[PDB]
Amino acid sequence: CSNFFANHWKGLVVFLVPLLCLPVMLLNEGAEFRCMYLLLVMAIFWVTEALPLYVTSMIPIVAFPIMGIMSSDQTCRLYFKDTLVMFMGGIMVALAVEYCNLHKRLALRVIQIVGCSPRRLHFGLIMVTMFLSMWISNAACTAMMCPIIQAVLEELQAQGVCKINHEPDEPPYPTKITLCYYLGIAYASSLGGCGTIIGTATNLTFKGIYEARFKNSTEQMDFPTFMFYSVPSMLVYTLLTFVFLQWHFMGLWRPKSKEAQEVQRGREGADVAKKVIDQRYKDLGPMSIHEIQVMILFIFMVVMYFTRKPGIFLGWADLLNSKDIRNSMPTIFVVVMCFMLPANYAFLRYCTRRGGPVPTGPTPSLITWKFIQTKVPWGLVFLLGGGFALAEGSKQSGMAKLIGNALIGLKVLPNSVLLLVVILVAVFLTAFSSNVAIANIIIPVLAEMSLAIEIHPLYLILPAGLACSMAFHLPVSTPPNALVAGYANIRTKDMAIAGIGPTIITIITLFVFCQTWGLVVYPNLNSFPEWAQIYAAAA
Amino acid sequence: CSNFFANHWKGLVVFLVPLLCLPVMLLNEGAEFRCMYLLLVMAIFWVTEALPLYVTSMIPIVAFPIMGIMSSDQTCRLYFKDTLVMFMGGIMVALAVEYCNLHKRLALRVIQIVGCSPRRLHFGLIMVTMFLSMWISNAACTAMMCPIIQAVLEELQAQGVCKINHEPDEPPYPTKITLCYYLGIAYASSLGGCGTIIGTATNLTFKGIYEARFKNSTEQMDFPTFMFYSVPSMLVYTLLTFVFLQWHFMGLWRPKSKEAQEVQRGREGADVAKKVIDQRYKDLGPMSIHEIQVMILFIFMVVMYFTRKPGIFLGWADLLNSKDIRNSMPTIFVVVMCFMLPANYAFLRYCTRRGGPVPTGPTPSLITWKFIQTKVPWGLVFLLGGGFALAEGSKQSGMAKLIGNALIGLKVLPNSVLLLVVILVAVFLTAFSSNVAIANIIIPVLAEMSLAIEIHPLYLILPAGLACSMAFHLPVSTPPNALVAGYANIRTKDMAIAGIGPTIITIITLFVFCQTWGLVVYPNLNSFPEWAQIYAAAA
Ligand SMILES: CCCCCCCCCCCCCCCCCCCC(=O)O[C@H](COC(=O)CCCCCCCCCCCCCC)COP(=O)(O)OCCN
Ligand SMILES: CCCCCCCCCCCCCCCCCCCC(=O)O[C@H](COC(=O)CCCCCCCCCCCCCC)COP(=O)(O)OCCN
Ligand SMILES: O=S(=O)(O)c1cc(N=C=S)ccc1/C=C/c1ccc(N=C=S)cc1S(=O)(=O)O
Ligand SMILES: O=S(=O)(O)c1cc(N=C=S)ccc1/C=C/c1ccc(N=C=S)cc1S(=O)(=O)O
Repeated sequence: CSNFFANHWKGLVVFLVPLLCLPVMLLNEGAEFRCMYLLLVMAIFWVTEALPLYVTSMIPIVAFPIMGIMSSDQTCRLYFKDTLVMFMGGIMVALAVEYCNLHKRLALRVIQIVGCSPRRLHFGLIMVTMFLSMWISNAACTAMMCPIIQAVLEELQAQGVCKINHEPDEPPYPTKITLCYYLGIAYASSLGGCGTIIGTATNLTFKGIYEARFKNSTEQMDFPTFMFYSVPSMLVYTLLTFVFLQWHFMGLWRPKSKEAQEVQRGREGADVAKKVIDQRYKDLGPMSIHEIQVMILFIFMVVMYFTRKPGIFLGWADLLNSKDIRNSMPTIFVVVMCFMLPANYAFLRYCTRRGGPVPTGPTPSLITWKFIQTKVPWGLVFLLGGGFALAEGSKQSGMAKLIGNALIGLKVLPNSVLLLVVILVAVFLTAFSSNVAIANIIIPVLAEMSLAIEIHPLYLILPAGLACSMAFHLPVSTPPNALVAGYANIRTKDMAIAGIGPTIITIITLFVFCQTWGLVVYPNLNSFPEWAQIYAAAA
Repeated sequence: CSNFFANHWKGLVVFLVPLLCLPVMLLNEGAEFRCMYLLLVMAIFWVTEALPLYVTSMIPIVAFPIMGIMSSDQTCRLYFKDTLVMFMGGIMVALAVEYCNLHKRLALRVIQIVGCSPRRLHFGLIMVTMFLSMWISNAACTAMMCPIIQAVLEELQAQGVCKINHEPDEPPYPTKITLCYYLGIAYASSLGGCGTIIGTATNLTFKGIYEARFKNSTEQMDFPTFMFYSVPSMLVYTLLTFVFLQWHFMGLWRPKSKEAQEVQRGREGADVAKKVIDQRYKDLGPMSIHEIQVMILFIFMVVMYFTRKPGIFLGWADLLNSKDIRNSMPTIFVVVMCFMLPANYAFLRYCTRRGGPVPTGPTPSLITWKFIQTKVPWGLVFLLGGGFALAEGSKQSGMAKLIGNALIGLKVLPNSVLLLVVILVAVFLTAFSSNVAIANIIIPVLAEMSLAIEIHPLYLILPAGLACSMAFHLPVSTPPNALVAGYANIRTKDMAIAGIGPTIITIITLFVFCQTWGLVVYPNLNSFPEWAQIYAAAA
């Protein structure tokens, strides 16, 4: 009976896939193919959610020492790197913000400014998120923006506009509005990261690779030039992504279905919403010292993030250069300071003697550990560590060299087809792995290939370098996806279906604006310059 | 203003202590003094519990990179080492045991065997824990035995004998009987570790140091001789520790409230308790496939623990020698296998068609991630990683060499006084640091100093090597204490007060049995052998 398959397919996958993928290991002798087998099995498990994602991420610890790739002590330390500490600290600080009810104040202020229309609110949030992510790391922006979205959704539910969760082990399912807002936040962060060389680590990585490999080159990837080259495309496909998201979930062009909610909100928003929102804001009262301290700490953390080695002026990392200090220091500093500081300052009435009442007990701090344990999604440690460890193991085993030597066979294709195929390959590879690792794998091969067939290296390097960052399908592809999926339970199926669109939008936009607008910034992109001839003759 | 001190002393300590400890860095020059300042501040925070322990353990991440001792990336990677993964996996497997109600079955079986008297049950549990900890790592035994103690306490409460917790945001306070049981488990593991070379890593460490430093030695610390030397003392002070614990938490020799509570137990539970217990056991059905599978996995895990490179026979770690498997493999393997396997095995009715309704749904696994997230104390990650990070920082900064040089000046004292002072110093230094670390910092100095004066090296090395493992005062001293404090909410003051007994008992017992019984096992211990003279002359 097919009912058997309908009920117990997950166990069938778990039991059958390794045996079916065994020939990959058995037919080939090198150590590379064992790592390839492991990667294939994990990918198949990730796509179908046969096992919980966190459990699947634990496999490398068992697998690598047996395969002979890395020692057990070396594997376990690849998890819990510096960047992972930064992510977890960001989550903790966001929880601290949520604890003092600051997010409700910000959400009410925003709704009061914009006008209480779900469409306009969505547009404003997307634009603000993109602009912020243009300057800071993506995960920080996503973790910052999650509670604000939560508060806005709660307000809309309170007005009776929409329901956050589907009506009834398994956590509650999210409604289409929730998916729209959260996926919008994540995609906006990922898209806005590409605007500036400070936006994400991938830009710095491939810029450094290009500068090191090619010197004595006329073209420069200077800070203003890169922004001049990248911003217009960013704007165009950000707007197109917003429109697609509105069409998919809110029925923008179709008044047959789902239009009822937005029109119903629009009709009553003119008077009732305006009369109610301001009163609710008044009911909060003046901002208290608790929130002032939390806000000051958050602003300090962001400023410290921005001013560490910005590249356009001296940074505080240049001072204190005895040992390499990275971004985890300010975050943990803030987390500790949250516990150290008090929340009232009402006890000074003893020394001042001006005040009558006394606390009659210890003054609570800014946050409590019981709150942090209950809310933090501790499973993310294994997922992100699995990504890092898998990348490092792929480096050491020798599979990255295998892929690089595999790609060299694309010299036959004409130029435009070659560019399109390169973009597609970059997207497909980055779907399953860290962006930085994919860039390291791909760029040098492209440089050598370009020198082989007499093409200006930038013409191929820049589109691929940008394309490495376009990942929208799976929670493992990029940290913002994982954070959003953890915060509000989002299943993989819905997110892949939703992401099927921005992939096409970004590919087409990147192709067209490259081939057309890149000439304006770099006039000699089509021609093959002299210094390239010198390098080719040398090689 | 006395009430002000009574209420707000914690924050007063937090504010004042760093300023008062600043002269340590200010007056002295080297980096080791900065490391010493950090260690002193963290110790004072640990003792008074001004901050949560988990928060205090985070300070090294901020402190070390600023002081220039270590880079930021290395410090974070020192956390979450291999051994920490082993501990966390052990906790997860214990939770898996708790999920399927196996612990109740084991507890009822034990109560049937022993006889349902709190005193006799406590004695039996202590002896069993000691015997197991002879052969396995201590943390494994503690994580093994926590749920069993929980189940036994629940049964006794259901009989109306005692109450686990005091009558009510903070977690509940445990009563005296709970403290007695849990502290007994932890102390029993620590004490029983010293019996055998395999028992703990400290024994292996100092045995290896002695063998490497002094070849050509007549006396041998092989497997049987060490056991012959160590077992009798271990039995004596285990028994004395049990007697002290009974005296302190129950009225063993005092007419008190606790004395009445225990003494009344025998009257009502002469035979009614036996009848009720047998009825309750018969109420439970026969073992299901769930419990059988969990038990098989647990036994497999323990066997893999034992058979990895023992001295007496060949181990599986010697095979697969390409990389160090290093014992994390079995634990994570078991954890993953728990999620992979099913629970009912009733779906085979499709193929066999023997009879019975089809499940009409997915079959649940052995455990669920929601259960794991709720129960595991996740702060233990930071609390245990702090020890490794702090130890490595101490090695690199240069503190350890400073302490070793400071220890030389003791050579002026006579022999027995020297032995006593050595034992005291070893205990004091192991209460704020990892046991293995203190051994590496103290043993070579003792070897050289014993060569300098005319003393047999074993006479000093062996008692100190045993003494390094006696830590009973703080949750940070040794992993069993941390696990017990996490599982049942135990404040530091109670543990610190209770730890006075075992410290004195062990110190006196080692002193006396060394000086008396050691000569029987190793004759000519007092005299200076020939090879010692050769080694001393060649210096
Ligand atoms: C020494 C190493 C190997 C140890 C192996 C131990 C286990 C041995 C076999 C135990 C019995 C398995 C019986 C399988 C019968 C065929 C499949 C029947 C249908 C089926 O898959 O039903 C699911 C059970 O599957 C399952 O139970 C699938 C998992 C089976 C065990 C895991 C095997 C992994 C092998 C990995 C290594 C391969 C070789 C590498 C060199 C329940 O389906 P459901 O949807 O109702 O429930 C999903 C879970 N909740
Ligand atoms: C960050 C944004 C700040 C914005 C401005 C906010 C206002 C000023 C904030 C700083 C104020 C510092 C001085 C506060 C008054 C201290 C009065 C005596 C101590 C006292 O009241 O003790 C507790 C408060 O402690 C405390 O309040 C001490 C908290 C820790 C202070 C810093 C400690 C480290 C200083 C040295 C660092 C560098 C060392 C050298 C490298 C009482 O409260 P409680 O004990 O009942 O409850 C504590 C929570 N549970
Ligand atoms: O990829 S590596 O772990 O080798 C790495 C080496 C670096 N060497 C230097 S300097 C600097 C960064 C770095 C990794 C960073 C990321 C790796 C994967 C990410 N997403 C996924 S999956 C996101 C980041 S991010 O924090 O940079 O955005
Ligand atoms: O302490 S060290 O990080 O130097 C260390 C070096 C090793 N080099 C090698 S091979 C092997 C193990 C090892 C650490 C072991 C422990 C360190 C601290 C502990 N408690 C505290 S605080 C308990 C243990 S345990 O593993 O004995 O349980």
